Amino acid sequence: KVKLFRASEPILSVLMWGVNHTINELSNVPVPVMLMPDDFKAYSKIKVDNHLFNKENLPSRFKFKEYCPMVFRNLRERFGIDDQDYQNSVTRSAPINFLTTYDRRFVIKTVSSEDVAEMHNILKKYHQFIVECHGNTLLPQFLGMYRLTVDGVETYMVVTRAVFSHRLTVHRKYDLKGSVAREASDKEKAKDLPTFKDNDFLNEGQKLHVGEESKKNFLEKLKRDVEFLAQLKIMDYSLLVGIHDVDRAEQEEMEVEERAEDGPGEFDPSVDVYAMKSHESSPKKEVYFMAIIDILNPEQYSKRFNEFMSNILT
Amino acid sequence: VKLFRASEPILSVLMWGVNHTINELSNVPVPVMLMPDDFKAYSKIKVDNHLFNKENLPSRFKFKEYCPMVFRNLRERFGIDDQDYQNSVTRSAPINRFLTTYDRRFVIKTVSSEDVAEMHNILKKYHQFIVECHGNTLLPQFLGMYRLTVDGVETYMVVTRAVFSHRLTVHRKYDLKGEASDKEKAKDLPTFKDNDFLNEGQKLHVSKKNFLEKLKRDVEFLAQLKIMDYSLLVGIHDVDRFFGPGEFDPSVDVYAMKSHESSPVYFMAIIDILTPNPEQYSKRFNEFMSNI
Ligand SMILES: Nc1ncnc2c1ncn2[C@@H]1O[C@H](COP(=O)(O)O)[C@@H](O)[C@H]1O
Ligand SMILES: Nc1ncnc2c1ncn2[C@@H]1O[C@H](COP(=O)(O)O)[C@@H](O)[C@H]1O
Ligand SMILES: Nc1ncnc2c1ncn2[C@@H]1O[C@H](COP(=O)(O)O)[C@@H](O)[C@H]1O
Repeated sequence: KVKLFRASEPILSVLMWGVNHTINELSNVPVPVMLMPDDFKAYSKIKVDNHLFNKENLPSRFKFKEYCPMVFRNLRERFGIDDQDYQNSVTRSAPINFLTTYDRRFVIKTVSSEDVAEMHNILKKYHQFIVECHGNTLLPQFLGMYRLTVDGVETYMVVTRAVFSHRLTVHRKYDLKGSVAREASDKEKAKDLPTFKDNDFLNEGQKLHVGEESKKNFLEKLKRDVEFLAQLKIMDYSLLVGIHDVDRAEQEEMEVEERAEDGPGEFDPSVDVYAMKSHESSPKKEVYFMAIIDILNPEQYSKRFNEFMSNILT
Repeated sequence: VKLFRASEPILSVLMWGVNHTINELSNVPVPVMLMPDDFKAYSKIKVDNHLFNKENLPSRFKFKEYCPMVFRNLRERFGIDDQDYQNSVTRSAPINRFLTTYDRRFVIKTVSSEDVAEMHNILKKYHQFIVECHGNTLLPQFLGMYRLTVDGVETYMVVTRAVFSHRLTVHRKYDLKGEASDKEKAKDLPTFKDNDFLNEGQKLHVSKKNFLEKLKRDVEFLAQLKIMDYSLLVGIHDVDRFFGPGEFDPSVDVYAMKSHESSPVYFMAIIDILTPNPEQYSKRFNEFMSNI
């Protein structure tokens, strides 16, 4: 029951402390019929000074600001994330790393003041857009926005649902825009899990085999989402593409158990929300994770971007 | 769901405060011993809530808890569970500056800046003493001490275990020191004094052997601390005027004593000891008390 907020860096402990603290407060705050325009200009601020006390893991002094907390609670509900689960993923053990919760469910990115600014501008429209699509979207699902202060330095963070599966392993990833001229630098290509780009993707004849029912529901999301990004005049985002090779993982698992001594391709679509199985007619048995990232030629992109993503599938 | 709904925002800040600090403490490992820094420690939290959660709480306020490790240890030495303490302050607004939790278990006195300084002054020796008497004493049992800042105004408070039962009711008080005013002598709860008590030649029939042995070591300890002006709060519950009458849980009503057989319930403890002849006040109080 006892949380120590132990982390490799103080910032992280403060993060764990803040999510823990703010989620508990929300738990005493009745759940509103609807949201109100002020909820979109609201915030919580807490400043801690702990003298000669409770300093094993937390600094004596820090600040924690949560943006628009009523809105993000409701956003969580819409995306079917229970506050307690969220709270636990962040607090049970330090996030890892751009961070991930220890259980790989939530991404936590550090962002700009301008990003936080941009979140506010698009927030009323984004909330409404999440409602009229019932949370069915390739877009980032935003769960919280925070400003931490440690040693008088301010850090902004945005929490999202993870694109990749919290269990299944990604063996190959791309970041796609659709033009110009994009590839992975010999630097990247020589990393463990290179972020490949379009020309890399096109250049390798890469195709994803998902089957018609899935392809249609995916393309119908992509269409609505990217029109929304066009309306909001947003630009330069990407389609994160993760590929899981089922047989490869099973072998990797087997090699993992043998070493220790000295089911495959399955995922819960309620948790691994961006994941699609490969069509039974696929070369390899694969699992794909696809979503739009980095939303923080306007109507052009919409078309440029959309036509491309549409050609990845079969 | 805890709303911290209360008449005064200061009562809401208090409920929020006790709730927050008790939760925080539940993530703090209980140490093998208190350290000298624990007697110089505090928690401070400043809250600034724009357009949020303002139904019962102010939007801006401060809450400071003095020496939280020491007072949590004091709670344990007084056999009070943290979560019960939290529940008592927090489920419903403290009641009736002098307060009790809605369930009558704990008293909440506003005090002065100098009181808080006096408490810091005596705390180590007060702790050492509670350790030594194994919690058995008529002194006030200090459970927490706090400073609230609301509308830019600081308020200090000291939480104690109640003298009077939180169940059984009282029909007569006494404030013995070794008399009552007119406008007072009309109150529903008449706070009599030594003279009123002698006047009616009353003497609680009792135990008195141990009770007095206790009261003695207590007042000798107040003496060595050069403290004075404290009284003995005495309560009287009429039996005659589910649960039976005269029935109480000694582990909760810790000061309560049922009347002897040969006589025609008494609650008794020492109160108000943050006041500052000391050795002197001691015997006037002890010698006088040893009479009733
Ligand atoms: N309610 C708001 N509406 C629009 N922009 C905001 C709001 N709150 C903060 N920002 C912007 O977000 C960035 C960080 O804000 P601050 O929380 O004051 O550090 C700055 O660019 C602010 O102007
Ligand atoms: N929501 C997400 N889930 C998983 N990986 C991400 C997510 N967002 C970004 N990334 C990856 O993390 C890094 C951050 O992107 P960038 O904005 O280019 O620094 C890149 O390597 C991305 O491939
Ligand atoms: N069932 C299998 N499927 C694919 N590759 C395998 C399999 N078993 C062994 N290998 C590969 O054979 C090499 C030796 O494997 P091991 O038998 O674990 O020494 C490794 O490269 C394994 O990945």
